[PDB]
Amino acid sequence: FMPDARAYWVTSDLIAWNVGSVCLYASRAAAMSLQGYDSKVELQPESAGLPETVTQKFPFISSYRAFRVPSSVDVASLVKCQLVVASDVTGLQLPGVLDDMFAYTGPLGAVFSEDSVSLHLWAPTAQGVSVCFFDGPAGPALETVQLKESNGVWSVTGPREWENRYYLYEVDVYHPTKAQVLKCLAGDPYARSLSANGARTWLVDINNETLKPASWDELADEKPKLDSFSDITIYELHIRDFSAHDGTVDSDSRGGFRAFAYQASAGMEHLRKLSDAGLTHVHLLPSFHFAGVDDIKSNWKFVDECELATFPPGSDMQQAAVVAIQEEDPYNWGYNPVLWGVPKGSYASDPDGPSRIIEYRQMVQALNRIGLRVVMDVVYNHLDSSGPCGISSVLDKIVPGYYVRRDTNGQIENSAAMNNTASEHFMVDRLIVDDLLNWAVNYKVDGFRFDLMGHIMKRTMMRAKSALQSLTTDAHGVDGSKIYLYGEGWDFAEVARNQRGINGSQLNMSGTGIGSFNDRIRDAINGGNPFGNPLQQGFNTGLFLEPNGFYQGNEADTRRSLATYADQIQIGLAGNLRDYVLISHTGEAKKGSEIHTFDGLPVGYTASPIETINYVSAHDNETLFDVISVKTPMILSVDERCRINHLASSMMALSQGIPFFHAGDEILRSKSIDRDSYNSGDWFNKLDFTYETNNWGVGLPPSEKNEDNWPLMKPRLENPSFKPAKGHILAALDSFVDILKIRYSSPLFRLSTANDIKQRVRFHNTGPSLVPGVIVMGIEDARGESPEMAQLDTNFSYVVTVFNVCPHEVSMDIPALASMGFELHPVQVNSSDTLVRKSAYEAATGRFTVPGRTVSVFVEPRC
Ligand SMILES: OC[C@H]1O[C@@H]2O[C@H]3[C@H](O)[C@@H](O)[C@@H](O[C@H]4[C@H](O)[C@@H](O)[C@@H](O[C@H]5[C@H](O)[C@@H](O)[C@@H](O[C@H]6[C@H](O)[C@@H](O)[C@@H](O[C@H]7[C@H](O)[C@@H](O)[C@@H](O[C@H]8[C@H](O)[C@@H](O)[C@@H](O[C@H]1[C@H](O)[C@H]2O)O[C@@H]8CO)O[C@@H]7CO)O[C@@H]6CO)O[C@@H]5CO)O[C@@H]4CO)O[C@@H]3CO
Ligand SMILES: [Ca+2]
Ligand SMILES: [Ca+2]
Repeated sequence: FMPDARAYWVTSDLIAWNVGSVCLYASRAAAMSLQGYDSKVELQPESAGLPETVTQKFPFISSYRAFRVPSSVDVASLVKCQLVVASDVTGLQLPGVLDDMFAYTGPLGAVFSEDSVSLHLWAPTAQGVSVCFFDGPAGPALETVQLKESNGVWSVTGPREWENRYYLYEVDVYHPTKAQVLKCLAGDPYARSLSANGARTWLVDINNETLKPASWDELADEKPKLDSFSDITIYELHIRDFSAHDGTVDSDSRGGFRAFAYQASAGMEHLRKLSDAGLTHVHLLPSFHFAGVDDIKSNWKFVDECELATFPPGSDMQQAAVVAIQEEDPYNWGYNPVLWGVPKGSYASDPDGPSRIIEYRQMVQALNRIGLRVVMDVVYNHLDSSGPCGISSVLDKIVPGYYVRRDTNGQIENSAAMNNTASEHFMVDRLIVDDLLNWAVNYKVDGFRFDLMGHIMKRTMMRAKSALQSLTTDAHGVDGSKIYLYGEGWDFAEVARNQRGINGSQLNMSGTGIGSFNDRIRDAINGGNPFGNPLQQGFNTGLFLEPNGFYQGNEADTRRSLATYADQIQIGLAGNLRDYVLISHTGEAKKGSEIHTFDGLPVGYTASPIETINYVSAHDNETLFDVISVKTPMILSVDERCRINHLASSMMALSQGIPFFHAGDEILRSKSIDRDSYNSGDWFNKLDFTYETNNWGVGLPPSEKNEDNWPLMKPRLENPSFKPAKGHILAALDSFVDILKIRYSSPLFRLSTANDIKQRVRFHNTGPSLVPGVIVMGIEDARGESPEMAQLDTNFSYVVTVFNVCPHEVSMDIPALASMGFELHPVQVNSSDTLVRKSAYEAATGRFTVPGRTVSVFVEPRC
């Protein structure tokens, strides 16, 4: 942990300290104790105070007294020393002055020219920097070359023959955690390729023809069309999960980038089916250089799946076997960033050499070719490691205390998980934007999901947006206008309430065109919340309608809560707009922002449907099938729960805004009720594209994150009636595909603006006498002569969707929709589901009849 540092050096000439004569002490050898200083200077207290530039950047110290540093002081020399200020003694946090004096916008990393190669490293506090060249990926150091410094930037220019060498920086710098000037070996923060485990940086030209698959430069011409961000659907997928169990893929490609180049596999046939039905984007879990998995496959440990398959469904033996090797197996979600700009070595066929670059590109190209754009899960909010030691620490090894956020005592913030980054610092902001550009241009990535976006400054998000949009096919080989951004706008810990500045929270990102996950519709549909009691029911898990026995109040309470969830869901169905007006369950008209969650938050908060990512499931927390298996009454058949799964995914698939699906939603995927399977190996994360199993009942999930819920898991996992058969899995997939086809059969499901939604979208089952467990959504198009709106749909003039979660058939009379030519959607008329085909419309009364646990879409044809 970093020492006590309650003072801030914010500008070349200002130090901030919240004390009630102050002196500055410096030691280039780090030889101070409490003595041992080489230099000292008195700081004259500032009358005016801290400049606006400082307080805007570091709001949390706006009350700190200001102390002026004499202009005769050699600040550039001092920031390379061990420093303390005395009143009481404490260290100083330097990011402010480092930015003020050494903000750098020139090239970083390697730059290639015809006859030379240059290296640039930002290390403003270092006393010395050299580059070490190695004999390949595993050989010894062959040569050391000193770099020269200019305003905090170290560089050297060498011959073009430096190309394809391996290197590391040797950085001599004071490390507060060790209270010593240490000589550290570090990779290039601007690395474009690495040896196994990033032990060395590969000095490769990312633009070289030999690193490009055939037709790579023309990929823009092959990319799937995207008319509007409102046409986006997203499928969230882990790279290893995808092919780890796919026997149709060669053993040598399974689990990595190459598996996507196998178009004839069950996995890729699965994705093509979804893609052909309308799915537009595949969101891949972290695929950059992260820690937690050895790049060297021959170091991997595996369990015997044939053996674990013989253990009882609710036994603790499976998780014991996995946990025993989980630190050295091939598996991890990958949320442990080391270097952002390089593909993960473990996902390549060979961690050394060009394969990781070539195969990543082959992956994007393959996905593009089957109609899918690629989204990267980016994790700019924190680092796997900090400190001077370890192969997993890079940034904080080179410029200690700068890239990571720290508290007012100088301790590193860990709220994100560990080693939070400080995007509010100039060079952190730059690195993030440079990285995004790297993936967009060098890998033609189509979009980005931002992990913990609330931990990132909004100005970083907005500049990245403008930088990405500026990319053109003629200048950069990619159309930046089609690149889509979204993230987790969660507001918590040290960044909450704009404490470190305007951050990327849900509320702050309203009106930015950048999406954020809608946790309101998620919890309203499933019930409860990721941290509450697992048995808390929701709109689609039996609240009021089908009590699961867990006491949740009298029926009056549960019915009221159900109606409340219904309101929240409907606001979400209309793009979760802050200004959309809904007739609430009380009969009162309310804007989306005036309808509140149980904890006082505005339900609707966006300025556009494209700012809303509607979801009911994701990689974190329980899968859709598992959450439903836990919250619904145990008496239900798996056949009924299968229909419940489909209702949930259909609520997303037919909502205004951007639907988000967790890989497996469509096939009843289970993790044996694992709520946090980040380290649960292939066993608990199994994706089965033979459709013979869904991975339910493969033992209690790892105790680390699940033990407290084991008692409720065991009875369900052991019950044969909870497990679906192939027939169920295939049925869910067929119905999922049909609902996707319906979304893309009419533009009406995908309105692009708030004005269009306010004008065309109406909910028909509202008020105090609303029918519980039913949502009716109508969407109008231009009809008759002199229409008050444009005509968007050539085939239909009106669409009505009925979500019926009641266990029984319902008849909804909508007089406003009488005397119209509604028919069940042609997709459902020809459905393999015999239930939905019993849906009906009655023109005389405008009565819609919809079977239990069914979503029926009715259309009014134009012809
Ligand atoms: O940062 C990673 C985190 O991101 C997401 O979480 C966000 C979530 O999606 C948002 O919706 C929102 O959460 C708000 C929530 O919906 C509100 O209801 C309320 O929550 C309060 C609870 O209702 C209340 O019960 C109490 O909860 C306590 C629990 O009862 C108690 O069990 C314990 O919880 C522990 C969890 O059981 C355990 O799983 C573990 O949680 C980790 C998760 O496993 C992991 O996935 C990740 O969390 C994600 C989350 O999945 C995303 O959806 O990290 C978690 C780290 O802990 O540990 C828990 C330890 O607490 O404790 C909790 C309370 O401490 O309190 C809460 C808070 O009032 O308000 C929420 C507002 O925060 O935002 C979150 C992120 O803020
Ligand atoms: Ca497609
Ligand atoms: Ca692991």
